[PDB]
Amino acid sequence: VVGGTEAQRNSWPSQISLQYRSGSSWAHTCGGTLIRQNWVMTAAHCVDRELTFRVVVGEHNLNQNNGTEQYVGVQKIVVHPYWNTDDVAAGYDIALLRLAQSVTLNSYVQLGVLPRAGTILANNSPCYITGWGLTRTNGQLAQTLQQAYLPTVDYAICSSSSYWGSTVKNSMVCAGGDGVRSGCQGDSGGPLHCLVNGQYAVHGVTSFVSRLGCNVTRKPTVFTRVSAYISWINNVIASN
Ligand SMILES: [Ca+2]
Repeated sequence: VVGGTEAQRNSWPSQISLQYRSGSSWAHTCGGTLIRQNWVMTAAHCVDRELTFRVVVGEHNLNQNNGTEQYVGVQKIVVHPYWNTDDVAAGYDIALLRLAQSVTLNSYVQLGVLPRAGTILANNSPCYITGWGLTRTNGQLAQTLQQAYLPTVDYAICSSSSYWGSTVKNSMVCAGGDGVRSGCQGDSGGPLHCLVNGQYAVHGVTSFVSRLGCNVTRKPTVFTRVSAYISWINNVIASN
């Protein structure tokens, strides 16, 4: 997250850290959202490689021990059937991970609330992006969870030539674009929390930013619109 601030230890309890085994150590690679005691929602392109993944909940400082973390393995990975590694602009960047064991809920670990299917936010709706991603284009990961105010930019505006144009589909959500704040590599798969009727709900899964940079004016961070996949998500958690 570029241009953000450190978040409160208990501000975003549904945020998780997806890490892969690097030799004999673990390295953070993406964010995600706990939607069930044993199910995590994240980005498909985050789990395209055949690596060994683990999920960390109750996490705040990636480098230190907060005394609130729970480490659990990933038993099964369910990528959306239409995902295409070579075409992130085609959409469908979403995946579900069944954890090896159910986690215990508390002040630091809670489930994220998903919006009703088909829900579309009005232009300039108040949302926040959170993550341990890069704090600068070509910089380094953050040590502590960061957050940044990132209002939405409706489809009509985001798909106009002055912004992302045709690269953006109606199955996506755009937020930010002020050239100062934005998501960055490492925030992918993480949530976009938006205030709706006095409650924060996860409306997006961080998907991509500009090849030319993370914080680029008129090039808002692009997210997978969660409300477009509610039926899919429910069918997976019920079957698998
Ligand atoms: Ca820690």
